[PDB]
Amino acid sequence: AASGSALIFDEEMSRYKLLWTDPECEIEVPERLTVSYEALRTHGLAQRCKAVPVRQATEQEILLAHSEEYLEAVKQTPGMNVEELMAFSKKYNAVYFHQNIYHCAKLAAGATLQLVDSVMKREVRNGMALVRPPGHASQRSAANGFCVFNNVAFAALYAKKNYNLNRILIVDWDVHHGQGIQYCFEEDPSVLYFSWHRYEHQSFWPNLPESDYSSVGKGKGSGFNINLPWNKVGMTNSDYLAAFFHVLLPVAYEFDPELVIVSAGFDSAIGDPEGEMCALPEIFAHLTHLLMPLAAGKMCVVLEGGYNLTSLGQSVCQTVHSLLGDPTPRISGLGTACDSALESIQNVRNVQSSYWSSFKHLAQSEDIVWPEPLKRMPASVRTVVVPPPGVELTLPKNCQHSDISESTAKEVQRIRDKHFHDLTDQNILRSLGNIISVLDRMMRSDEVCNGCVVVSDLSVSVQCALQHALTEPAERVLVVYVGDGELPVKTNDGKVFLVQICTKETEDKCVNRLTLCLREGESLTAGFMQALLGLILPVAYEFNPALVLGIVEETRLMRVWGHMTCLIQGLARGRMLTLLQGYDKDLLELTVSALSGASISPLGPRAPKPEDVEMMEKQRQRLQERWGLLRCTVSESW
Ligand SMILES: CC(O)(O)NCCCCNCCCN
Ligand SMILES: [K+]
Ligand SMILES: [K+]
Ligand SMILES: [Zn+2]
Repeated sequence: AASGSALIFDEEMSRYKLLWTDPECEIEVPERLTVSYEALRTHGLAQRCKAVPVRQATEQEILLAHSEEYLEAVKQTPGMNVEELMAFSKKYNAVYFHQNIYHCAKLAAGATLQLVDSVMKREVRNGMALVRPPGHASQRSAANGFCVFNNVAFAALYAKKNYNLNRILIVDWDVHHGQGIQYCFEEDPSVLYFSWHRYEHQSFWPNLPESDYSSVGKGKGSGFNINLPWNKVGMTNSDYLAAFFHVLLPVAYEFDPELVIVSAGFDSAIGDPEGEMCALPEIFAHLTHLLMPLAAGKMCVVLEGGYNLTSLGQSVCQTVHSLLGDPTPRISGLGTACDSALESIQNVRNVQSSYWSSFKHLAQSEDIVWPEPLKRMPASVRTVVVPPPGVELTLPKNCQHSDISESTAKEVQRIRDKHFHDLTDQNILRSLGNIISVLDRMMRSDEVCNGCVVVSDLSVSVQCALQHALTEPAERVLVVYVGDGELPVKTNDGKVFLVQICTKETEDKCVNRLTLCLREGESLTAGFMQALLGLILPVAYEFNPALVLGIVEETRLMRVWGHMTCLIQGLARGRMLTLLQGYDKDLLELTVSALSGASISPLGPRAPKPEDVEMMEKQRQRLQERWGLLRCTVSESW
């Protein structure tokens, strides 16, 4: 029942800085916080968040992750002059100290714990902490890489201790490895750590052998540490999404965390002098959105690095936009990950295959400039619902019921007289008026985002929805069909891609459709999730539709439909129209809940049928030449 997003920030954390010459550290500046908060303010995002004050982490809280000797050493730095601060700093790798940095480090850590408490007490759904100094390179007894104390390691240890959590996912999308987090939880199966990072075969900072893909954790932590090293610079949106679809998300949804903490370094964005990657700030809107169906949306985003002030501001805004539920921007030009990334991805999937059900089939044979991001205003009415006539339902506050116009009514009659001569059922005709009215508000107004219409006649309804969308004009339409039979849907001209979930086995011929025949049984949920993350989402993202048309025929859906409806809203700026054939109160409630941006209830835990995995890998083989985002291995060369 939680709502809102926390934003935790205090300008005191900009009141320490580098006091001597050091080209290595001169990029970590106070303005990183100032620019990020002001960017949120400029775009109206800070004003929509719940401002939670910072506090100091206590001594006892710092000792959750750090040694008494290191804390006592850092505690003396407020009393040091500049000569003494420089000599203290030289004891460590890539870090400077300042009279006020100990104070600020305790605020950065306390801010993080405030964020954890706000989310874990259900006072907000999610939130972000904008802090300095960053934390993820901090070690038990050493400052490292601009980090004094390990803010995110605190947050996980604090959440285990005070909320008795058994499963916490940490996602570190900073462009540097967070070695301090890895070390902290190396033997701990209760904390799953994922990091991608510029590595370049160990020649990039921090130059550690243990930052490679072979470090899977130790002891009973084996399999709960996932390193994805980037061995070339210039990684793009496609490389980052390939990493999510084929490594992080399959593991995350199987792990089923009770809390997600993001080590959010935006030095992984285009323009950054440390990362030298090419991902656009818009990608962070999707990295955030793809994780929101985990842990019922309980996500704590904690600022780490990010050194190009421009992409820093833009990427922070894209993240908070998604935390607030604003429509995600369309990502164009996606395709195959590059060969270096595909090598990295296939190596981590292979070493992790001992530990995760999604990868188990692999174990045996049988001046930089870029365009400014567009505005992301939320829709006035997010979701319009059309239940059968005379069905009054209690709707969430951002949902509304359907009122057919005069122009719309004339359109239905023109359509009737041209394509459905022998049709007079005055409520089929009502549904067609409803479909056209909802689509018009979705496509020709920032007024409505998405919608759900309950229908009876599937063929007429589908044909009217699709044909009307194609002349809006919606350049491309993704159709997602749960049911058997043939739809009045042509996939011959490249403007429609059809995903069909059915029960009868079918040979696919064209590469503009994906047909998934999943065995009924206790394994159906895991197979569907496997298909959704590894097949459906890669193709949908590469296809980049302008509208998503969901269709469920009246003829096992309840557990996965909410996750699909949430994740598929990463496409088409969230513009999804769902046609439900027949009235099912629970399915309609679940659909409306997911469409409106409500928290998605967790899946919990049963590994997929090997016959389903074989079916899905045959689909990947059949489709990945056309849709390269499906690839999770390096291609065979002639
Ligand atoms: C938070 C973080 O992970 O981004 N810290 C990165 C520390 C970079 C160390 N500088 C290496 C030398 C480059 N000239
Ligand atoms: K990282
Ligand atoms: K671990
Ligand atoms: Zn970094």
